[PDB]
This record gives sequence, C-alpha cells and structure tokens, in this order.
Amino acid sequence: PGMPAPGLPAGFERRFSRRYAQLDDVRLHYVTGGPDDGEMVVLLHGWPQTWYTWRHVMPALAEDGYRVVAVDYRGAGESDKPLGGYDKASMAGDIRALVHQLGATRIHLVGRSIGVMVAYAYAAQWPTEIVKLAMLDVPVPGTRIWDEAKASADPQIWHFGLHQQRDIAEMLIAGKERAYILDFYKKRTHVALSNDDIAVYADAYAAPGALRAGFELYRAFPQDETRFKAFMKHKLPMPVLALAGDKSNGAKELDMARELALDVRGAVAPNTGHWLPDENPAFLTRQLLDFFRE
Amino acid sequence: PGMPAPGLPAGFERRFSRRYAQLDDVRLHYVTGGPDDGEMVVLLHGWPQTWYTWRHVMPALAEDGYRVVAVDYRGAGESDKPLGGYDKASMAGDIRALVHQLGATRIHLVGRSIGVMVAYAYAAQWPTEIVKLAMLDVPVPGTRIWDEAKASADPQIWHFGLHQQRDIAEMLIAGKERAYILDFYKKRTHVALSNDDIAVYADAYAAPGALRAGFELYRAFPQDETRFKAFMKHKLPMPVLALAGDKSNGAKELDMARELALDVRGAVAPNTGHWLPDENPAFLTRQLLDFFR
Amino acid sequence: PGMPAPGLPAGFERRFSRRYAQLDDVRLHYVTGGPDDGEMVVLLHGWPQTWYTWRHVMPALAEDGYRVVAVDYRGAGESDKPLGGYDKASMAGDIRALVHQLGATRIHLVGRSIGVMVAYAYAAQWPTEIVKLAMLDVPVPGTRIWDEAKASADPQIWHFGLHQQRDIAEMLIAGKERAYILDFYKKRTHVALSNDDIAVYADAYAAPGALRAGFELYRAFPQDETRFKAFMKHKLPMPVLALAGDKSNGAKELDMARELALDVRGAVAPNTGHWLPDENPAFLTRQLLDFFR
Amino acid sequence: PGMPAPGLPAGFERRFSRRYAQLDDVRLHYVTGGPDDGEMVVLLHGWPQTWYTWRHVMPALAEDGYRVVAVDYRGAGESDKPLGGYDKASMAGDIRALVHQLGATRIHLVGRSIGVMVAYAYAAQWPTEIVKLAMLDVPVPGTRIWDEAKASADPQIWHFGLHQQRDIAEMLIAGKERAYILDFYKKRTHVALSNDDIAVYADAYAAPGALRAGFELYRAFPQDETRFKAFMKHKLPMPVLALAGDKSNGAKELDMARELALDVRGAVAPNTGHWLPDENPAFLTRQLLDFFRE
Amino acid sequence: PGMPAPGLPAGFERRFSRRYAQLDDVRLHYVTGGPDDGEMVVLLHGWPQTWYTWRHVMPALAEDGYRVVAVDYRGAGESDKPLGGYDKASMAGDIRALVHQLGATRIHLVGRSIGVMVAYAYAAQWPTEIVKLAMLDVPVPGTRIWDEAKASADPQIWHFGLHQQRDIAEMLIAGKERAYILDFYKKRTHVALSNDDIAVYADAYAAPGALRAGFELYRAFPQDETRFKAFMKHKLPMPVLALAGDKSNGAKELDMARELALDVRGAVAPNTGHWLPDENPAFLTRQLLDFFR
Amino acid sequence: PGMPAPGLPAGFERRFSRRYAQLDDVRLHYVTGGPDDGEMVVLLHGWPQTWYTWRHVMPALAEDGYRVVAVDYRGAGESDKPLGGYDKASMAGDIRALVHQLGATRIHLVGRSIGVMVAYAYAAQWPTEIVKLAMLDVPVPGTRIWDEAKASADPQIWHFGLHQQRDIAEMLIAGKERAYILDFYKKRTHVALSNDDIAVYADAYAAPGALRAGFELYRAFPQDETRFKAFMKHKLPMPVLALAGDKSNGAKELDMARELALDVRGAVAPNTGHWLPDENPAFLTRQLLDFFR
Repeated sequence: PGMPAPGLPAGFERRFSRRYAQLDDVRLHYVTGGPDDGEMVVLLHGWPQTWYTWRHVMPALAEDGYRVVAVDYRGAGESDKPLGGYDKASMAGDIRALVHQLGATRIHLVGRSIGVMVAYAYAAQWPTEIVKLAMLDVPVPGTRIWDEAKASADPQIWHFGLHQQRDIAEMLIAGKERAYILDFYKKRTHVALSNDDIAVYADAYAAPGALRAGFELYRAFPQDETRFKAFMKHKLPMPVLALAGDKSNGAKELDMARELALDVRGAVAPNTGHWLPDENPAFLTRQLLDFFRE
Repeated sequence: PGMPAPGLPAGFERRFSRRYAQLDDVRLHYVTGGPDDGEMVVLLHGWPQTWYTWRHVMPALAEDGYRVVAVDYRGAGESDKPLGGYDKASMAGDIRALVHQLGATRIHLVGRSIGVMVAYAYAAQWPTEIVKLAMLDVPVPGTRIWDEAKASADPQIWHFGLHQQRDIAEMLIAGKERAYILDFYKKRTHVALSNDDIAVYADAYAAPGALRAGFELYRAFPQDETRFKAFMKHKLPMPVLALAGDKSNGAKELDMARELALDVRGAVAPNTGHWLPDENPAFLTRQLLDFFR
Repeated sequence: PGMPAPGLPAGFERRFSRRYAQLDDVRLHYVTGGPDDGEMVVLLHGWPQTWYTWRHVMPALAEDGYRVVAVDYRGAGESDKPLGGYDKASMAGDIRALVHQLGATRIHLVGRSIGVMVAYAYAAQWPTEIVKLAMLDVPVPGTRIWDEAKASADPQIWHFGLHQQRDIAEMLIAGKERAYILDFYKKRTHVALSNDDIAVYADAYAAPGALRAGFELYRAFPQDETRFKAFMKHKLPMPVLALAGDKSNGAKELDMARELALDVRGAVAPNTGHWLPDENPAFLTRQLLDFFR
Repeated sequence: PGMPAPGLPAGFERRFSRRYAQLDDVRLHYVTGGPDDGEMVVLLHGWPQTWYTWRHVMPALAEDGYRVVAVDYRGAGESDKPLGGYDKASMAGDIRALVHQLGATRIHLVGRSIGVMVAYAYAAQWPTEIVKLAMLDVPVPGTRIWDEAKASADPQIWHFGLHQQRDIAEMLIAGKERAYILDFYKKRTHVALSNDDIAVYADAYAAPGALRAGFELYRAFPQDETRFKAFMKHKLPMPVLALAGDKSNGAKELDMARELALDVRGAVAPNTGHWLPDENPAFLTRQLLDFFRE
Repeated sequence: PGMPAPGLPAGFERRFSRRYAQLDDVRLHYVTGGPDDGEMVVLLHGWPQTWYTWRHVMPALAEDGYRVVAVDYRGAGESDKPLGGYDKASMAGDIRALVHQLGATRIHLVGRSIGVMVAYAYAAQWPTEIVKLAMLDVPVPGTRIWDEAKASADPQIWHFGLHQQRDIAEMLIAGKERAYILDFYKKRTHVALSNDDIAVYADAYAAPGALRAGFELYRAFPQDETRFKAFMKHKLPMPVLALAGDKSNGAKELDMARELALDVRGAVAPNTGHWLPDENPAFLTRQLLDFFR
Repeated sequence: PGMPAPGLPAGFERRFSRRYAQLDDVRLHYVTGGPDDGEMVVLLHGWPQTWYTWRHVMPALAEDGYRVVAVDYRGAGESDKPLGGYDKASMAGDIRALVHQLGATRIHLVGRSIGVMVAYAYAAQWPTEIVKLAMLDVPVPGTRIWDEAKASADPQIWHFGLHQQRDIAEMLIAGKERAYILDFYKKRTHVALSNDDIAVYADAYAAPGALRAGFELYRAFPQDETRFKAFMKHKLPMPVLALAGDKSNGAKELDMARELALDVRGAVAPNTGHWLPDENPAFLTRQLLDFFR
C-alpha cells in the first residue's frame, strides 16, 4: 500500500552519473554507476522512454557489484538526433561502440520495447560479446508474435501507422507531447504511476528533433523486419531471459524469445502492465539478479 | 486560523493507494486506504472534481476502521472516457460492479454534485445494498429544488446551457480549463482555497476527452430527470444525511433529501460555500463520523 | 432554383452610403439611402448582427420613397464600444439622438432581436415620435412569452447564461468568433445561407471590444426586465406589426406584442426560421411596405 | 493539357439549390437540381468529403433528365453532428428517410469511400428500392478485399488506427485540418488537383464537431464488419457498376463488388488515382450515363 | 512602365499541365508543355523555389518547339519529401530517371541555385546525355568561387549555418515561412517583384516536410563538396552557358563555370539581382534560345 | 561523482547581494559579496549568459577576501537594454564607470565569450587599471584564431550569420528562447548540466529586448574587428591567464592570448567543453585563486 512516489530513488544522486560519449559522428548520453571493474550491464529503454525508466533497477544492480550503463540510444533523451541510422542493427553498432569506448568487451544486456530490438540485433551480430540477454515487454520484428499482432490488426499497435507518416506525425504531435505521451502510457499501465515521472519522458520527446528521431525507429520497421528475419536463421547461443506483465503481453514474451534463442527461460509479472521497469521494479530487479548469477 | 495549506494532508502518501478496476466496457480509477476488512465507505465526487476532493475526509474516516474507496467515476480523473453511459443510473451500475469486484456487497455511500445523483441512483436501483447515504451540496434531478432552480433561471446553473452544447463547449474551453475551472470554483466558495489545489482538478479536465466526458454528464440531464422521477415514487428506506453550506444551497439540501428519503437528518455548515469537502472537511468528517455510529 | 448569392444586392453600392454620427459621448455608424426628404424608417439589428442584416430590405424601402437609416447600435459593428449604457432604454436614447441629428423627429421603426427591445424602449419613452413600429423574431423582456422561455429552460436561450458571465464569455470566445457565430446562426436558420454573409457578422464581433459590448446587452437583461415591466403598465398607442418565421417563434411574436400595444396585427413567415431579414427578405419587405402605407 | 481549374463549373449556381431535410431528430443538408419529376440519382460522398465532390458530375446527370440529390450525410458538411448513428446501416436509413420525404421511392444510387458503404447498406436493406447501384474507389467492410487490406497492414489504411482513437485524433488534428487533409488527399491522387478545391473539404472538417463526427464513422468499423458480413449472405439483385482508378484500387473494386452482387460490370479509369469525381469526372460521367440507360 | 503583374502569364493555363512521375521510391511533380516530339529542355529551380520560378521562361521555349519539363526536385513543391537522398549527385539520378521515363535520353539542362548543383552532377555523371547545360546565378560546391564565399564569410551565405542546424532550423522557421522567405527574396532582388508571386514559393515551403527537405539540401553540402571535387578532375565536354545578374554574382558565374567545363561562354544580366528567372526572364529566354540553337 | 546539482551553492543567499548602478545612459545590474575593502575581482559573462554563470566561482573567491563584482553587461540579464553602445570597447567603458562608482580604481578582470572581448577592451584602453586578466573559453576578434574560425567556416560559429540578421533573428527565436538556448548550450558542453540551470539563462533572454540586445553584440562584430586590431598593435603589459576546455577551443585560447599579451600563462581543463564556469568551476576557481597569489 502507498501512493506513487515520483522521482529518483533515495540516494540515487549520490551514486549514479550522467555522461556523454563521442562516437564517429554521433554523441550518446548515458548514466553509469557501480564499480568500474565490475561486469558491465547495459540497459536499453524503448519508446517513449529515456534512461530514466531504469531508475529503480539501477541501484540494485549496482548494489550487487555490476557496472551499470543506462543508455539514451541514438535520437533519444540527451543523445544526438542524426538524420538517419534508426534501423535497429545499426543502433546496436552505436551501443557496441560505446561499450568498447568504456573499456569493455563482453556485457550483460537488458532491453525493452525498441531497446529489446536493438539488444537482439546486438546479440545476433556479435553473439560472443553478449554474456546474457534479458528481453522485456515487447516482441521483436521477425517473430511470429510480431507478425500476428500486425495481421490481426491488434488495437495496441494502432500507432504504428501514424508514427510511420513522415512529417505528418511530427506536425500533429508537436506541442502536444505531454498529452499524447501521458495517454499512451496510462492506457497500457496497470500499476498507477505518477504524472511527474511520465512527464520526464514527455518533456524529453518535446525537445527539438526528439519526436522525429523517435518516429524514425518506427519508419525503419520494414527494414528491421527483413534484417531480423535473416538474423533468426541462427538462434542465439547465450542464455536469454524473457519477462512481461500479465496485463499486457505476458507469456508471449517467452514464446517470442524461444523463436530467437536456444537457452530461454521466462516469467510473467503479476498485476503488471506494459512498463515493467516503471510498474514492478522489485520483480524485475530480482529476476535480473537471479538470472545474472551463475 | 491562517492561510490555506495546499496538497494532501501530512502522512497521506503512506496510507492510501491508487488502483484500477477493469469492468466490461470501462476501467475505473479509485483511491483507497485503511484496513481491508472494514465497512466500506464509497465517495463520489462531482463536476469539476476528482477523488482528490475527499483528501481531508478519507484519513480520519478510515482511522476509525472504515474501508475508503474514493472513485473517479466514468469519464473523470484517471478513469476511461468511453463514448456513452453518462446517465447517472448506468454510472451507478459501474460503481456497483467495482464494489462487487472489491469483495464488498453492502456499503456506505457519500456523494456530491454529479456524484450525489449517481449515489442516489445507486440507492434507488439496489436499496438493499446501501446501508446509509450522505447527500452533499447539490440537489438531484426530479426534486422540487431542482425544478425550481430551473424555473428561477437560478444564476448558479448558468453553465447548464453551455455544457449541453456538444462540441461547442469543448471548442470554447479546450486550452482554457484552468481559467474556466478556477473561476467556476472561486465564485461558489466561501472559505479561501489555494490555487494549487483547484489546479489539480483543472489539470485533470484538460486531459484528452475529459472535457467531453464531463459535459456528457450535463447532456444526459433530460434523461436523468425522467429516470429519477420514476425512482422517487419509491421513497428510500435507508437512513439519509443531507449537508450543504449556508452560503450556497443551505437547507434546501435537506428539503431535497426529504423528497426522496424517509429517515433523513441534516445540518447546515457555517460560513461555507458550495464545496463542502474542500471548504470545511473538519465539519464534514465530524458530521460523517457521527452519522456513521 | 439557385445557390445562395452572397454579398450586397446589385446596385446597392451606388445607392447607399456609410456614415457616422457623433453624439455626446458615443459615435454611431449607420448606412443610409433614399430621398433626404422622405419619411424616415429606422432599422435596428440584433445579436450577432450589424446593419448588414437589412441589406435585402433597404433597397425596396428606398425605391418607395422612404429615407432608410440602418444603424449599428451602441457597441455593434463600426460603432463605438463605450464602457456602459447597454440597457435598452438608454440605447433607444442613442437612436433618438441620431434621428434628431438627421433632422427628423417622427419615424417608422423596425427591430429584431436586441434591436426590437431598443425599438420598444424607444416607443415606450417617446410614443408620439414613433409613427409605426414593426417587431421581428424575438420577444422583449417583461412579457409573459419572455418569462415563459426562461421558466421552461428553453434550449434556444441556452446562451443567456454564458453571455451573462462577465470576462469569462469573452475569454472563451475570443479568437473563435467565426465558429461560435456561424454555428449559432445555422442552428436557428431554415433557409440555407452563404457562409460569406454570416462571416460579415462574425468578423464584426471579432474586432476589439465587440465581444464585450454585445455581451453587455445580455448582462443588462435584469435591468431591462425591471424597466420594461414598468413600461408595460401603459400599452403602446401607435400601430404595431408583429412578425416571425413559422419554423421559429411564429405566432408568439404576435402574442408577445399584444401584451405591449393596443393596436397590433401580425403574420407568420412561411418556410422561415429565426433570421427573417436573412432568410425571407421578400416576405419582410412586402409586409413592411403594406404596413407603412 | 491544361492547368487545374478550381471551383464549381460554369452555370452551376443557377441550376442547383441548397436544401435541408429534417429527419426525426437529425437535419441533413443536400444539394439538388434537375427536373422535379425525373428519375432520382442520389450521390453519397465519403471522407474527407462533402457533396462538393460531385460538382463536375451533377450537371451532366441533371441535363439528361435526372433528379440529382447530393447529400451531406450524417455528421458531414452542413449536416447536423449528433452523438451517434454513425454505423453505416443506420446512416443508410437517414438517406432513405430523406428520399421518402422528397416523394421518391425508386432511386439510382452512387457512392464512394464511406458513402459506398452507406449505399451498399441501402441496397442490402431495401433492395427493391434501388434500381441501380454504382460503387466507386473503395471496398466495403466484410469483403475479402477489405479483410486482405487489414491483414497486410496495407500502408493506405494507416489512418484507420489513428481515426479510431477517440479524443486523441481530435486533439491532434484540430487546428490542422487543412494540412492534414490536403496531405491525405494529394498522397492518393494521381491527377493534379487545385489546393482551393481540397480546401473546401478541409474547411468543412474544421467546423465544430465535424472532426469528431467524421472519426466516429471509423470508430464504427467493427460494428459495420459484423453487420455487413450478414448482409452478404444475400447478393444484391439489381445491376451494379464498379469503378476505380488504375493508380489506386483499380480492378479490386470490381472483385470486391462481385462478392456482393450477382449482376456486376466494371471498368478501371486510366491514369486516375483514388478520387474519381475529382480526378476524372469525364470518365465517371460517361460510365454513369451508360450504366443508367442500359 | 508598369506595376508588377502577379501570376502565370496569359495563356499558360491552356498550354501546360501538372503531372507526377512515380520513380522507385520517390514521386516527383513536374509541369510540362510543348510538342511531345521536341527536344527536351529540363529546368531545375533552387531554394526557396519551385517549378513556378520558370513561369515566364517556359512559354517561349515551348513556342520554339522544345519539350519543356520544369521539375520540382526531390523534397520541393508538390514532390515527395523522403528521409534522405539530398546530396546533389543522387538528386541528379532522380531527374535522369524521370527523363528516361518520359521517353527521352538526351536533354538540354538549365539550373539555378540548388538546381545548378543537381544539373552539374547530372552532366558530370552522364556527360553523353547532356546536349547543352546552362548555369544560373549561384556557384557550385568544389569551385574556388564557392570556397571563396566561405572563407570570406560572405554575408550572402549567412543562412548556410542556420539551415545546417538539424531540427533547430525547422523549429525556428515553422509558421513564419512567409516572413522568412519574402525577406530572403527581397534582400537579393533588384527588380521589384509582386508579393503574391513570392508567396507561391513561401506557401510551398510551409507544407508538411518542405522545410526539413529543403534544409537537407544544405545539410548535404559537405558531402557535395567532396563529391564535386572528384567530379572536377574531368572538365565537362558539352557546351556550357553561364549567367548571373550584374547586381548579384555577375561575372563570377562564368569564373565558376570555367573551372567546371572546357567549352564555356557567359553573359551578365543588366539591371538584375539574384533571381534571374523572376527578375529578367526576357534576357534569360533570349540567351537560352540562342544557346540551344 | 554523481548527478548535476542545480541552483546556487549552499549558503549563497546569505553572502552576496544584487545591486544596481545608474550610469549616464544605462543602469547596470551586478551581484556582489565578500569584504568591501578587498581587492576587487570583476567577472564578465558572455552569450547566452548572465552573472549566474559565476555562481560556483564567486564564493571561494571572496572567502579569500576578494571584492567580487559579477556584472550583467549592457543589454544582458537585469541590466538596461539601450539602443546602442554594443561595440565591446564602449561596453568596457560602462564597466569602468561602474568600477569607479564602487570606489575602486584598479582591479582584477576575468571574462568569457563576449565578456572576454569586453575584458580585453578594458585592458587595452586603460592598461593601468587592470592588475591582471583571465581570458576564458573564447578567442577575441582580431586574433588569428578568430580569423581562422571564420575562414574555416568553423561549425561552431554557425550562429554568427543568423544573429547578425536584424529583426529576422528576433522574429525566429522570440518565444523559442528556451529550446534555442538549451540546444546551443548542450551542443557545446561536455559535463552534463541541469536543465534548471540552463533555463535561468534562457528565461533572461526571453525578457523584453534581451534578444535584440544580445544580437546587437554580434551585429557589432565588424566594428569590433577593426577596433581590436588597433588595440593589438600594443601588446598588453599585465600578467594574463588563458583557460579553455580540452573538448572545445583548448590550447588555442592560450595561443590567442599570446597574440595580445606578453606575460601569459595558461592551462587546459580536462574533460570539459565550452562553458568553463558552468562545467568545471572547481578547476577554474582553483586555477583563479592560484593565479591570484
């Protein structure tokens, strides 16, 4: 019992930091904490999110010794918004480059929504470099669950069409990001969240270029589908964990992951909606720790 | 006494929780706190309000062991905004289905403004399920006080006309929810309230569809008048308490309740306007807790 | 057969002129034509209108030798927008001062909507100076037809409440005058009108102060009610004509007028809604010419 | 050759009239011309259109002795915008009540977009009352052409999702009706049209309630699918003509119609996009007169 | 003598047609007239322009038997606005694909501003296919005239910096296209132009995506610089004409062209600023007809 | 290390004060703290900043007994926005007149961006009055580094062109100061800063006339180039310290200072971008305090 408590968890400010990494043309923003020599855990948000969605998971990961890296991927948050490169395979290259610049070679990888597609493209292109992979909330293109949501005309993906209308989507939503994003979020949540927390996301997507860059993730879905379907001719060898809330995709995250990897295990969060990190960070943190422990 | 203190009362975060209930068509948002096994007290806000109007009534209420369920009814606050179902009788059915969901099956009902019409419609359709009922601040359709406000062209119900203009009302007020709602509120209050508290209501009604959903409550008034007139031909058997501020509807809130229910008692709040839960919670809780003994 | 033809009728531009009259504080705008020596016919528009509503009536009146004066009353159109003076009795004084300044003293008087209240106040205060009075479309305050629309909560006066909200009405409608007024007009019309014609009205009410000044006509209704009830203790002695469309107030214009005058005759416009000069000017000009002859 | 010529054709003003029909609670606006005693031809526009889309077709129909009735259906143009009644079967009832008020019982019926769904529901519910039916540009719900566009996630129906979002669609598009509708239109045309003509439609949809009422046609699609599938158990007996542009649906209007009626004939307009009355009224006028003489 | 006459020249409407060409991903809009069998002349506008800038040149070309094709290149006017492909070499590929789709393969080519960069990239990549090339008003990247404007910080390219700011440029200029573009045009003109003509351009750049697509032409300049410097290791073999107004770049169009081609001839337009087709179409058509003959 | 901490440092309220100084034309706003009798340290911000950029440098500075005077120069922050005087030399004269007002007559000067041009112009015109001088972050006009940024078309000075467009820059950015300034800032930083701190700058430049006044600083650049070139023919006699972040101008801030002054020393701040007082105050104060021994 208790009303929603907005903001970063107590003491977060003291341990975690905001940092920037210059890559070949693109600058990525990320939040990193924990011991510098520890096993690196890279966390990838989705749409419409930033690194901030991991605010309640990052402390616990770091309190078990890991080197936490929460990335604003290309086009999101405080990261640069280049013209293109929003297909998920190339965005995985951005994350790999960041990781290499931070001195690492093998990483644990957690992604949700758009971020779990980037994470999969990371594991598919450089499988030796991903020790363990955690897949949250959303199916990846190329899977059967994905093709079904599309062929059924699933009401939950009504926005795929709109987001893929270049310039039109931006013209409609500019100036109404808070109203559009708060409604998008609340229709898919089950645990009550604080408006001040969701407004952190909405305000990021109101910054110049943030709407456009976010929508280009959706505009690359056809290219991602063709690319990911080729990726799925070699199932992943590393251990994979699949999680989703019972009031949204649930079990279908584990069904989806088993089309992509040989070593799969999964759980469904009780009384939890689409935003696992926002709604049920305790369940998520534990599952990641039990999963990341040998 | 001193200046208005905005926000939830101290310690409120710790004791209450926000929850959702999925019904067939609609998902309803509600706030609860206190022991689970206790007698349930259902609170129904009005226009232009949310559950937040009971912020000073719910703590004390469930410090005495009551199960407090403060509901955003269909279309308000964080609840869904469906196409229809905005007649007050069907809205009562939504509240019953949520009550049934929570495991209860008989409760104590308190309502003001639109909520008191829902609260009455609840008691009228399922008399057995309402232990008691507290009518606050506003008369219900079908009563004489309601019909006399209409015949008087009472200055206070000036907004009935505008709110009943579909699309026109939304077009005029969209983007001006704060200015419209703060003025609507301050013109009907007597105790000075904080802008920050009124802005909580205004911001909810600025949300997508919230203007339309609230205005459809007014667009259903003719249907409610016919329906409530049928309900009042069977006077309520339960004890009923009527309260209103002396600067607004005063004692005709009591007179209105006598038209509907047999076992009625009432009081008039001193130096308080239209918004009893906001203006004088102290008088109100104290009145509620005694009534609830 | 035919699509609506917007604008002034052919030849209007060469026969009529826009003019201003400076009174002691207020400058009034008016359009005039016909012989300088002819019997003067004063035409008073209402809300949301200007002199332009008489555009299809004025040529025929001028061809029959009448001196046509279509006035933008205080606060409307191109006239000044003073702070006050929007009670109808004082606005009749404005029209009388302009009439005296043009060298006339006895006049034929035609009014609709707000203008028929001004026109009645003119006739009640100076009955010897009004030769004949024609009353269109809307009842005047103080009559039982007026009180009956109010007590019934007639849907067609929903806007009384909103317009009487000082500052709120202006804030809601500023910048949306075209949408608000076009909708107001079409919901009450029966003959299809051209949007370009109604926008001439809407554009006038978008000019600085025009919204405020027009709503002050509505904010003065209680004072008009008290003032007109005293006027109605003495029925009007001059001949009176009552007209309205069969699809709007119809015969109630004649019922309303018989409480106001001893010598009343009336007719109902066929296939006509609320805007007699806009919808059926052919019927209106014929009835006026026969009445004034 | 020639540049686009905007507006009504010469002489239109003296030959047609704007009229209203009061139904039991809703008022409908329509434009009518031609002989009072002639065979009635009812024309039903779609989204985002009004009667004005038939401006180049109504003169030729009326000069051949037909009584033309181009209707703004419920919620569109100058018609009333009630709360409900936006399922296509009920909207056909509105059209029938207005035809009956004009003294007619037998009509030729032409529809496109949403109007062809109303026109089909008219013929399905009162088949004896429809002499001939012409179906333009768009498939109706329940057909497999309709169901295959849905299962493909066909890019040309991207807007079905957005339009079905109550309040979100109105909030995003209010104040941008011109930019939204001009783009919607030009992306589906092949013949160059004048901006002034499309703006006539866009300005109608900027009117109070016109966006909401238009989107409720789309929010009623599930109910239309159930209702229309039942309608197609009994194929239509009257002669049916199917037309579409080769650069849009083309021959699939012809396939779609053959699932609905026994006596079907069709043609495909050359070098024509989605908006047959706007783009190639010469072809359409020729096709309708030949069909109505037959 | 004469005030500026806005719009298309008389008879243009009956002689030319707007058409679309679907390429493999992009649909291009273009205006064409003259004999279907004539030698094809392709005209490429720049920023902030559309095909409409050739309105006073196309009739004379068509009367002399040329097949006129005035193209809205990728991202401009009524053409599609794809995500990328705004480097000038790829945009030349778009124009070539449209030319091949119209049944032609050898063409006369005219370009100004961005279009002269596209036109040069066309000639550099497919020199056998360009019969003659006419270069107007603006230097192309890679030349010393281009580098000299950059190193000098020429005030006339102040906008390069702003247009290369992705998302920032769009946010600043969205909704103010008319003020931004009219000012840009008049500061560089010498002959007075009609505001209605320039607004045809401004209104195009206000349509969805048009601002973004046009600025991507500027954001591709570094890539164009690298690509064109490689192209300039082989001077163009076909005849080249260089033109600019005496009040703008003047003889520097001929200096720039001589770094690009072996066979170059040039002239300077009298009493002409930056917009040769808008300001002095009479001089431009004469020079083009003599060059192509 | 951890997350950015927005606002003034703890205890700041207590130790510093806001004051105004009326000069002949203009009133200047400035912040001060520390002992009155101490050596005065003058701080000059740049674009787009106010005194607030020194919030982490001024405390420590005057904990060592310095007299800290952080000035909003002519046109910035809470200072007046006159018509002219935006060449950097005259702005130095304004700073001197304020220094004279405060009773001092020789001081220590620290400046960045526009302030370092003012600070240099101060030392150039009255060499005797400046004890020492710390140049931060930006090269001054007339130097080679300045001239090479112009010839390179350095991507960082993209805004010189736009800011030099009178009325155009104000029209584009008015109402978009926060989005424009936050982006301008974050693109040039390396240490992550809080939006709340950057918004303080943005809100000042949203004030009436603040956009115009700041942009006139850029519109005077050609005049400053001529004036500073004259000043640099007499190399400065005072000790000069040059600092810049390694991710921005780095060591050419030192190279730039050697062009102007004889006794120069410098350092380059590690892992810091363009905004030394904002990004690494710690390195900066420590560097300043040592230099100031």
